Amino acid sequence: PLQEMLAAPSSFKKSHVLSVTQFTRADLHLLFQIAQEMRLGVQREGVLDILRGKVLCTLFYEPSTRTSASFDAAMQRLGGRTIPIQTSTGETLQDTLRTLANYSDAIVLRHPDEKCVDVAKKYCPVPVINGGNGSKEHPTQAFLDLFTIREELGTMQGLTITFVGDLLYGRPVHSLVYLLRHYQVKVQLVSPKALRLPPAVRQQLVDAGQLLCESEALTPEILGRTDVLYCTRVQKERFPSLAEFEAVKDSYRIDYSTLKYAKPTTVVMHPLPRNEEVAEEVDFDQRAAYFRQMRYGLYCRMALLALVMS
Amino acid sequence: PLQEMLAAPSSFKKSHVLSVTQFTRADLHLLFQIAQEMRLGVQREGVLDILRGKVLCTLFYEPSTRTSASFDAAMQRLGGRTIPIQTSTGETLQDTLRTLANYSDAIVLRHPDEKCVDVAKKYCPVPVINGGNGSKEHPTQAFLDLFTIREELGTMQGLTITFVGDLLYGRPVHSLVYLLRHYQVKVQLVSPKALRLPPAVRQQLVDAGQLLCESEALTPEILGRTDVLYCTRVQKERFPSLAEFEAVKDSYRIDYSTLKYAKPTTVVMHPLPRNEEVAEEVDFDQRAAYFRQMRYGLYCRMALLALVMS
Amino acid sequence: PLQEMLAAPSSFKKSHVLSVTQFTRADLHLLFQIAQEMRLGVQREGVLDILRGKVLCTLFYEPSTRTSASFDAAMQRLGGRTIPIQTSTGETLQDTLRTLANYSDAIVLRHPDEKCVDVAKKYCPVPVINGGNGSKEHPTQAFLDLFTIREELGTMQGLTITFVGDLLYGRPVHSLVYLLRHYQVKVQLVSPKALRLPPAVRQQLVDAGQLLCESEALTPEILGRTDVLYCTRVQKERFPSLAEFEAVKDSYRIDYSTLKYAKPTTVVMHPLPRNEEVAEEVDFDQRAAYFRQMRYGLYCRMALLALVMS
Repeated sequence: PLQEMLAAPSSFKKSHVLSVTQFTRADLHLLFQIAQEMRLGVQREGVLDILRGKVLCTLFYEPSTRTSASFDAAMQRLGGRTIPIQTSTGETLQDTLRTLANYSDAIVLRHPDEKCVDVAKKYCPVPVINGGNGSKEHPTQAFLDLFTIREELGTMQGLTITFVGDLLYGRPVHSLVYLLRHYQVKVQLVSPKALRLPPAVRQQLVDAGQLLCESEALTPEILGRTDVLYCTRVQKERFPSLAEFEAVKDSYRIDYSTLKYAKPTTVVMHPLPRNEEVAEEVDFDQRAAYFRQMRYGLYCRMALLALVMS
Repeated sequence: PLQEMLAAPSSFKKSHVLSVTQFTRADLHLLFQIAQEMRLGVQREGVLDILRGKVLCTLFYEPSTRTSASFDAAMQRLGGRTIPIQTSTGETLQDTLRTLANYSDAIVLRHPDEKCVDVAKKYCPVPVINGGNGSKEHPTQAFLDLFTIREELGTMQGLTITFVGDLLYGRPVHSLVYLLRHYQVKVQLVSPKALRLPPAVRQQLVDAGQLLCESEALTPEILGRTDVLYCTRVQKERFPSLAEFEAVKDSYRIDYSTLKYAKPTTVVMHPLPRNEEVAEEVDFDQRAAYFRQMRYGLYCRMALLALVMS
Repeated sequence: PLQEMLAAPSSFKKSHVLSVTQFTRADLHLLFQIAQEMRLGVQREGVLDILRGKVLCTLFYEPSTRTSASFDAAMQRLGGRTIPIQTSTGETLQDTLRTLANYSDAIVLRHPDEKCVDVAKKYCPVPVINGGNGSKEHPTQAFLDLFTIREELGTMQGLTITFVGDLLYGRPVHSLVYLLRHYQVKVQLVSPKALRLPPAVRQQLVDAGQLLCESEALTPEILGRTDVLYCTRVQKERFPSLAEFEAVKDSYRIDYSTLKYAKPTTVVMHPLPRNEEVAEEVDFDQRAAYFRQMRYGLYCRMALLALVMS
């Protein structure tokens, strides 16, 4: 049933996983199927059998424990072997990739240079998974985000999604807008005017018939119609004047006074790490899904690794 | 026989392991039984079968190779999988614990903040083993210490234990006094007056009918009645005047001129690392047990991991 | 057939691997046999069975991803378990070795002090593999180098080997000269006069009837008779005057204008890392063997680990 679904055909098999723009609605539907199966297999036996004999190497030039350990644990729970590497940007990336390709069957790469995906494509002779390229894309983060929504709420039809915070530099938002192109959702965008979406991402939303509201304020009416409250970090450097920055924090902080205006079923998401824009007092609330996000990311990356490495 | 003893009931199963004050004489007797079995299993097959399908994550905010690699090797020799994380104290500990709990079935945590155990108790949804909380407790170090004594000398009745060095800041001593509450031992305490035991730990000893001698000098008579010479590091910062500090080093240094006054059967212990308070010239001496300590700690942590994770 | 060849007798079994001067022509012939078998086993099943139940610990005091990950991947592909340690030169090496010997069945050690091999011999109770001792020796690098030549060109009789660059501080060259003592090869040595071989290594070559040419220039005639072009890094510190250093770079740089004077079958080798002394424009050329080197090193280290740990 799982050996079945992994028998199926996919763009993932033997492929680099560098951008969400490589994958179709069907690609992701199959992936999410396999991720449900992965969750069942693990719930019963802990470490499965899919990838005995396969070696994954993780190559992180900047540390991101959530992502690197997620891939480590996914590979090992597939029954594969992992080689975790920590380094910093003097040997070039293309030399390191070609070095490590001789040891492993695939590499997860996170690197401060967004052109790293291009280097990986030109030089690396094994599949590379893009674990973050200068903060431009992080495709499995987009995957696990979409999956989180599906899993927590059921069908995508009818949903209203509210992105809050820094939507200019918040690329996980942009990647997720792309993945939502296939769905009859409405979207609200709460941000200062200085940090609205890039005009082309906004244009992606109006083109799909999805842009509902744009607002600088996180209001009880916006909150009352939110099925999904996807928050982003808002860093002080994005503002010239500190006063502005704190005004915007206090406005956007998800705490109990903010959740009271929400729905009983509102899913609160966050790619993490967070500063104070989601209060700790909310972590135990059923609607707080940002730790369940990471267990969903476990099952999605098991599926992705199974598909890429057969 | 081992599947038998792991069938048995214990406070360890599914529990946080944060303090020695959580465990009874029976708890530790069972643990030591299982540790003897672990040593046999490993002596014959290297990597056992107990914890296939289980994932342990080690989370060390300060490096301690002896402890982190001991737990890595214990888990893997149980047939489980390990995810070793190195980080430093900006994401909070409770967020990191909840992140990693989605990947592993338990976490070993070492952290500079002694309140970390409380954080782990409030937030973490998988068992946490306390690998050292701001140097206040290190329970498996206490376990392997008691086990070391048992293993090297047989029965605890009749023993004289001599703690030497810095007994104020030497908490492994305090934890071990607690674990020795059950035993008819006598204890000698050699330290400067500035670094005697905390009055309550001393009071724990007189209450048990165990305090034999307190001395600022490491004397041939104290040495002649020592079954166990447990040394601690003496750091220069614990003294205002350098002269005092070196006087105390030279007095307490375990070398050949000091061992000659000891028994042929005196077990010399040290939690490690050491500076010069145990001379290298003594390392090959049969009585030098501070490297055998760590192989005993291997078997004890295999037992503890087997019990906690079933 | 592999269980056969590992049944055979070898100086490797249970031995420290510290110097090329420990091993005979037969030792290396057997090793290369087993490495061919390792390549076949892995090509069909990924992770083999040879060393289930064995634990290897890697202990690198300076990072060298190519070497540490090569040994990690070799052990794991033998079916053993690995414990990778990263540290820096306050606990002594002999204390760390004795600590870790209680957890693993062998240790790969790389350390800035060339005397580390002596420390390892005096104190460590498990086999130690020398992964680099203050840049004096790196024996498995020599092994994989010789194997690379054999594999790419067939029989050693008739070959001309040309070492280029910094032959004084290039010890992999010296180790490889030693390993070539058994073979009817000719050797050319291209280097500035300031960086010729040590007189005793040169004397090793004339004693074997092998020194063909010594030159400060990399000439079309030297290139035309090169079967193996083994390049070394040339670092700016080896020259007082920058002008000299760049003159020597430009002279020695392997690029297309330099390869045109070579043979169609010239194997270009490099221990790596490289600066600019092999141009990127050459990496895709069939003759560029410095990434295949590392896959050969994978199979050689699998063989060496299998032999040392039975």
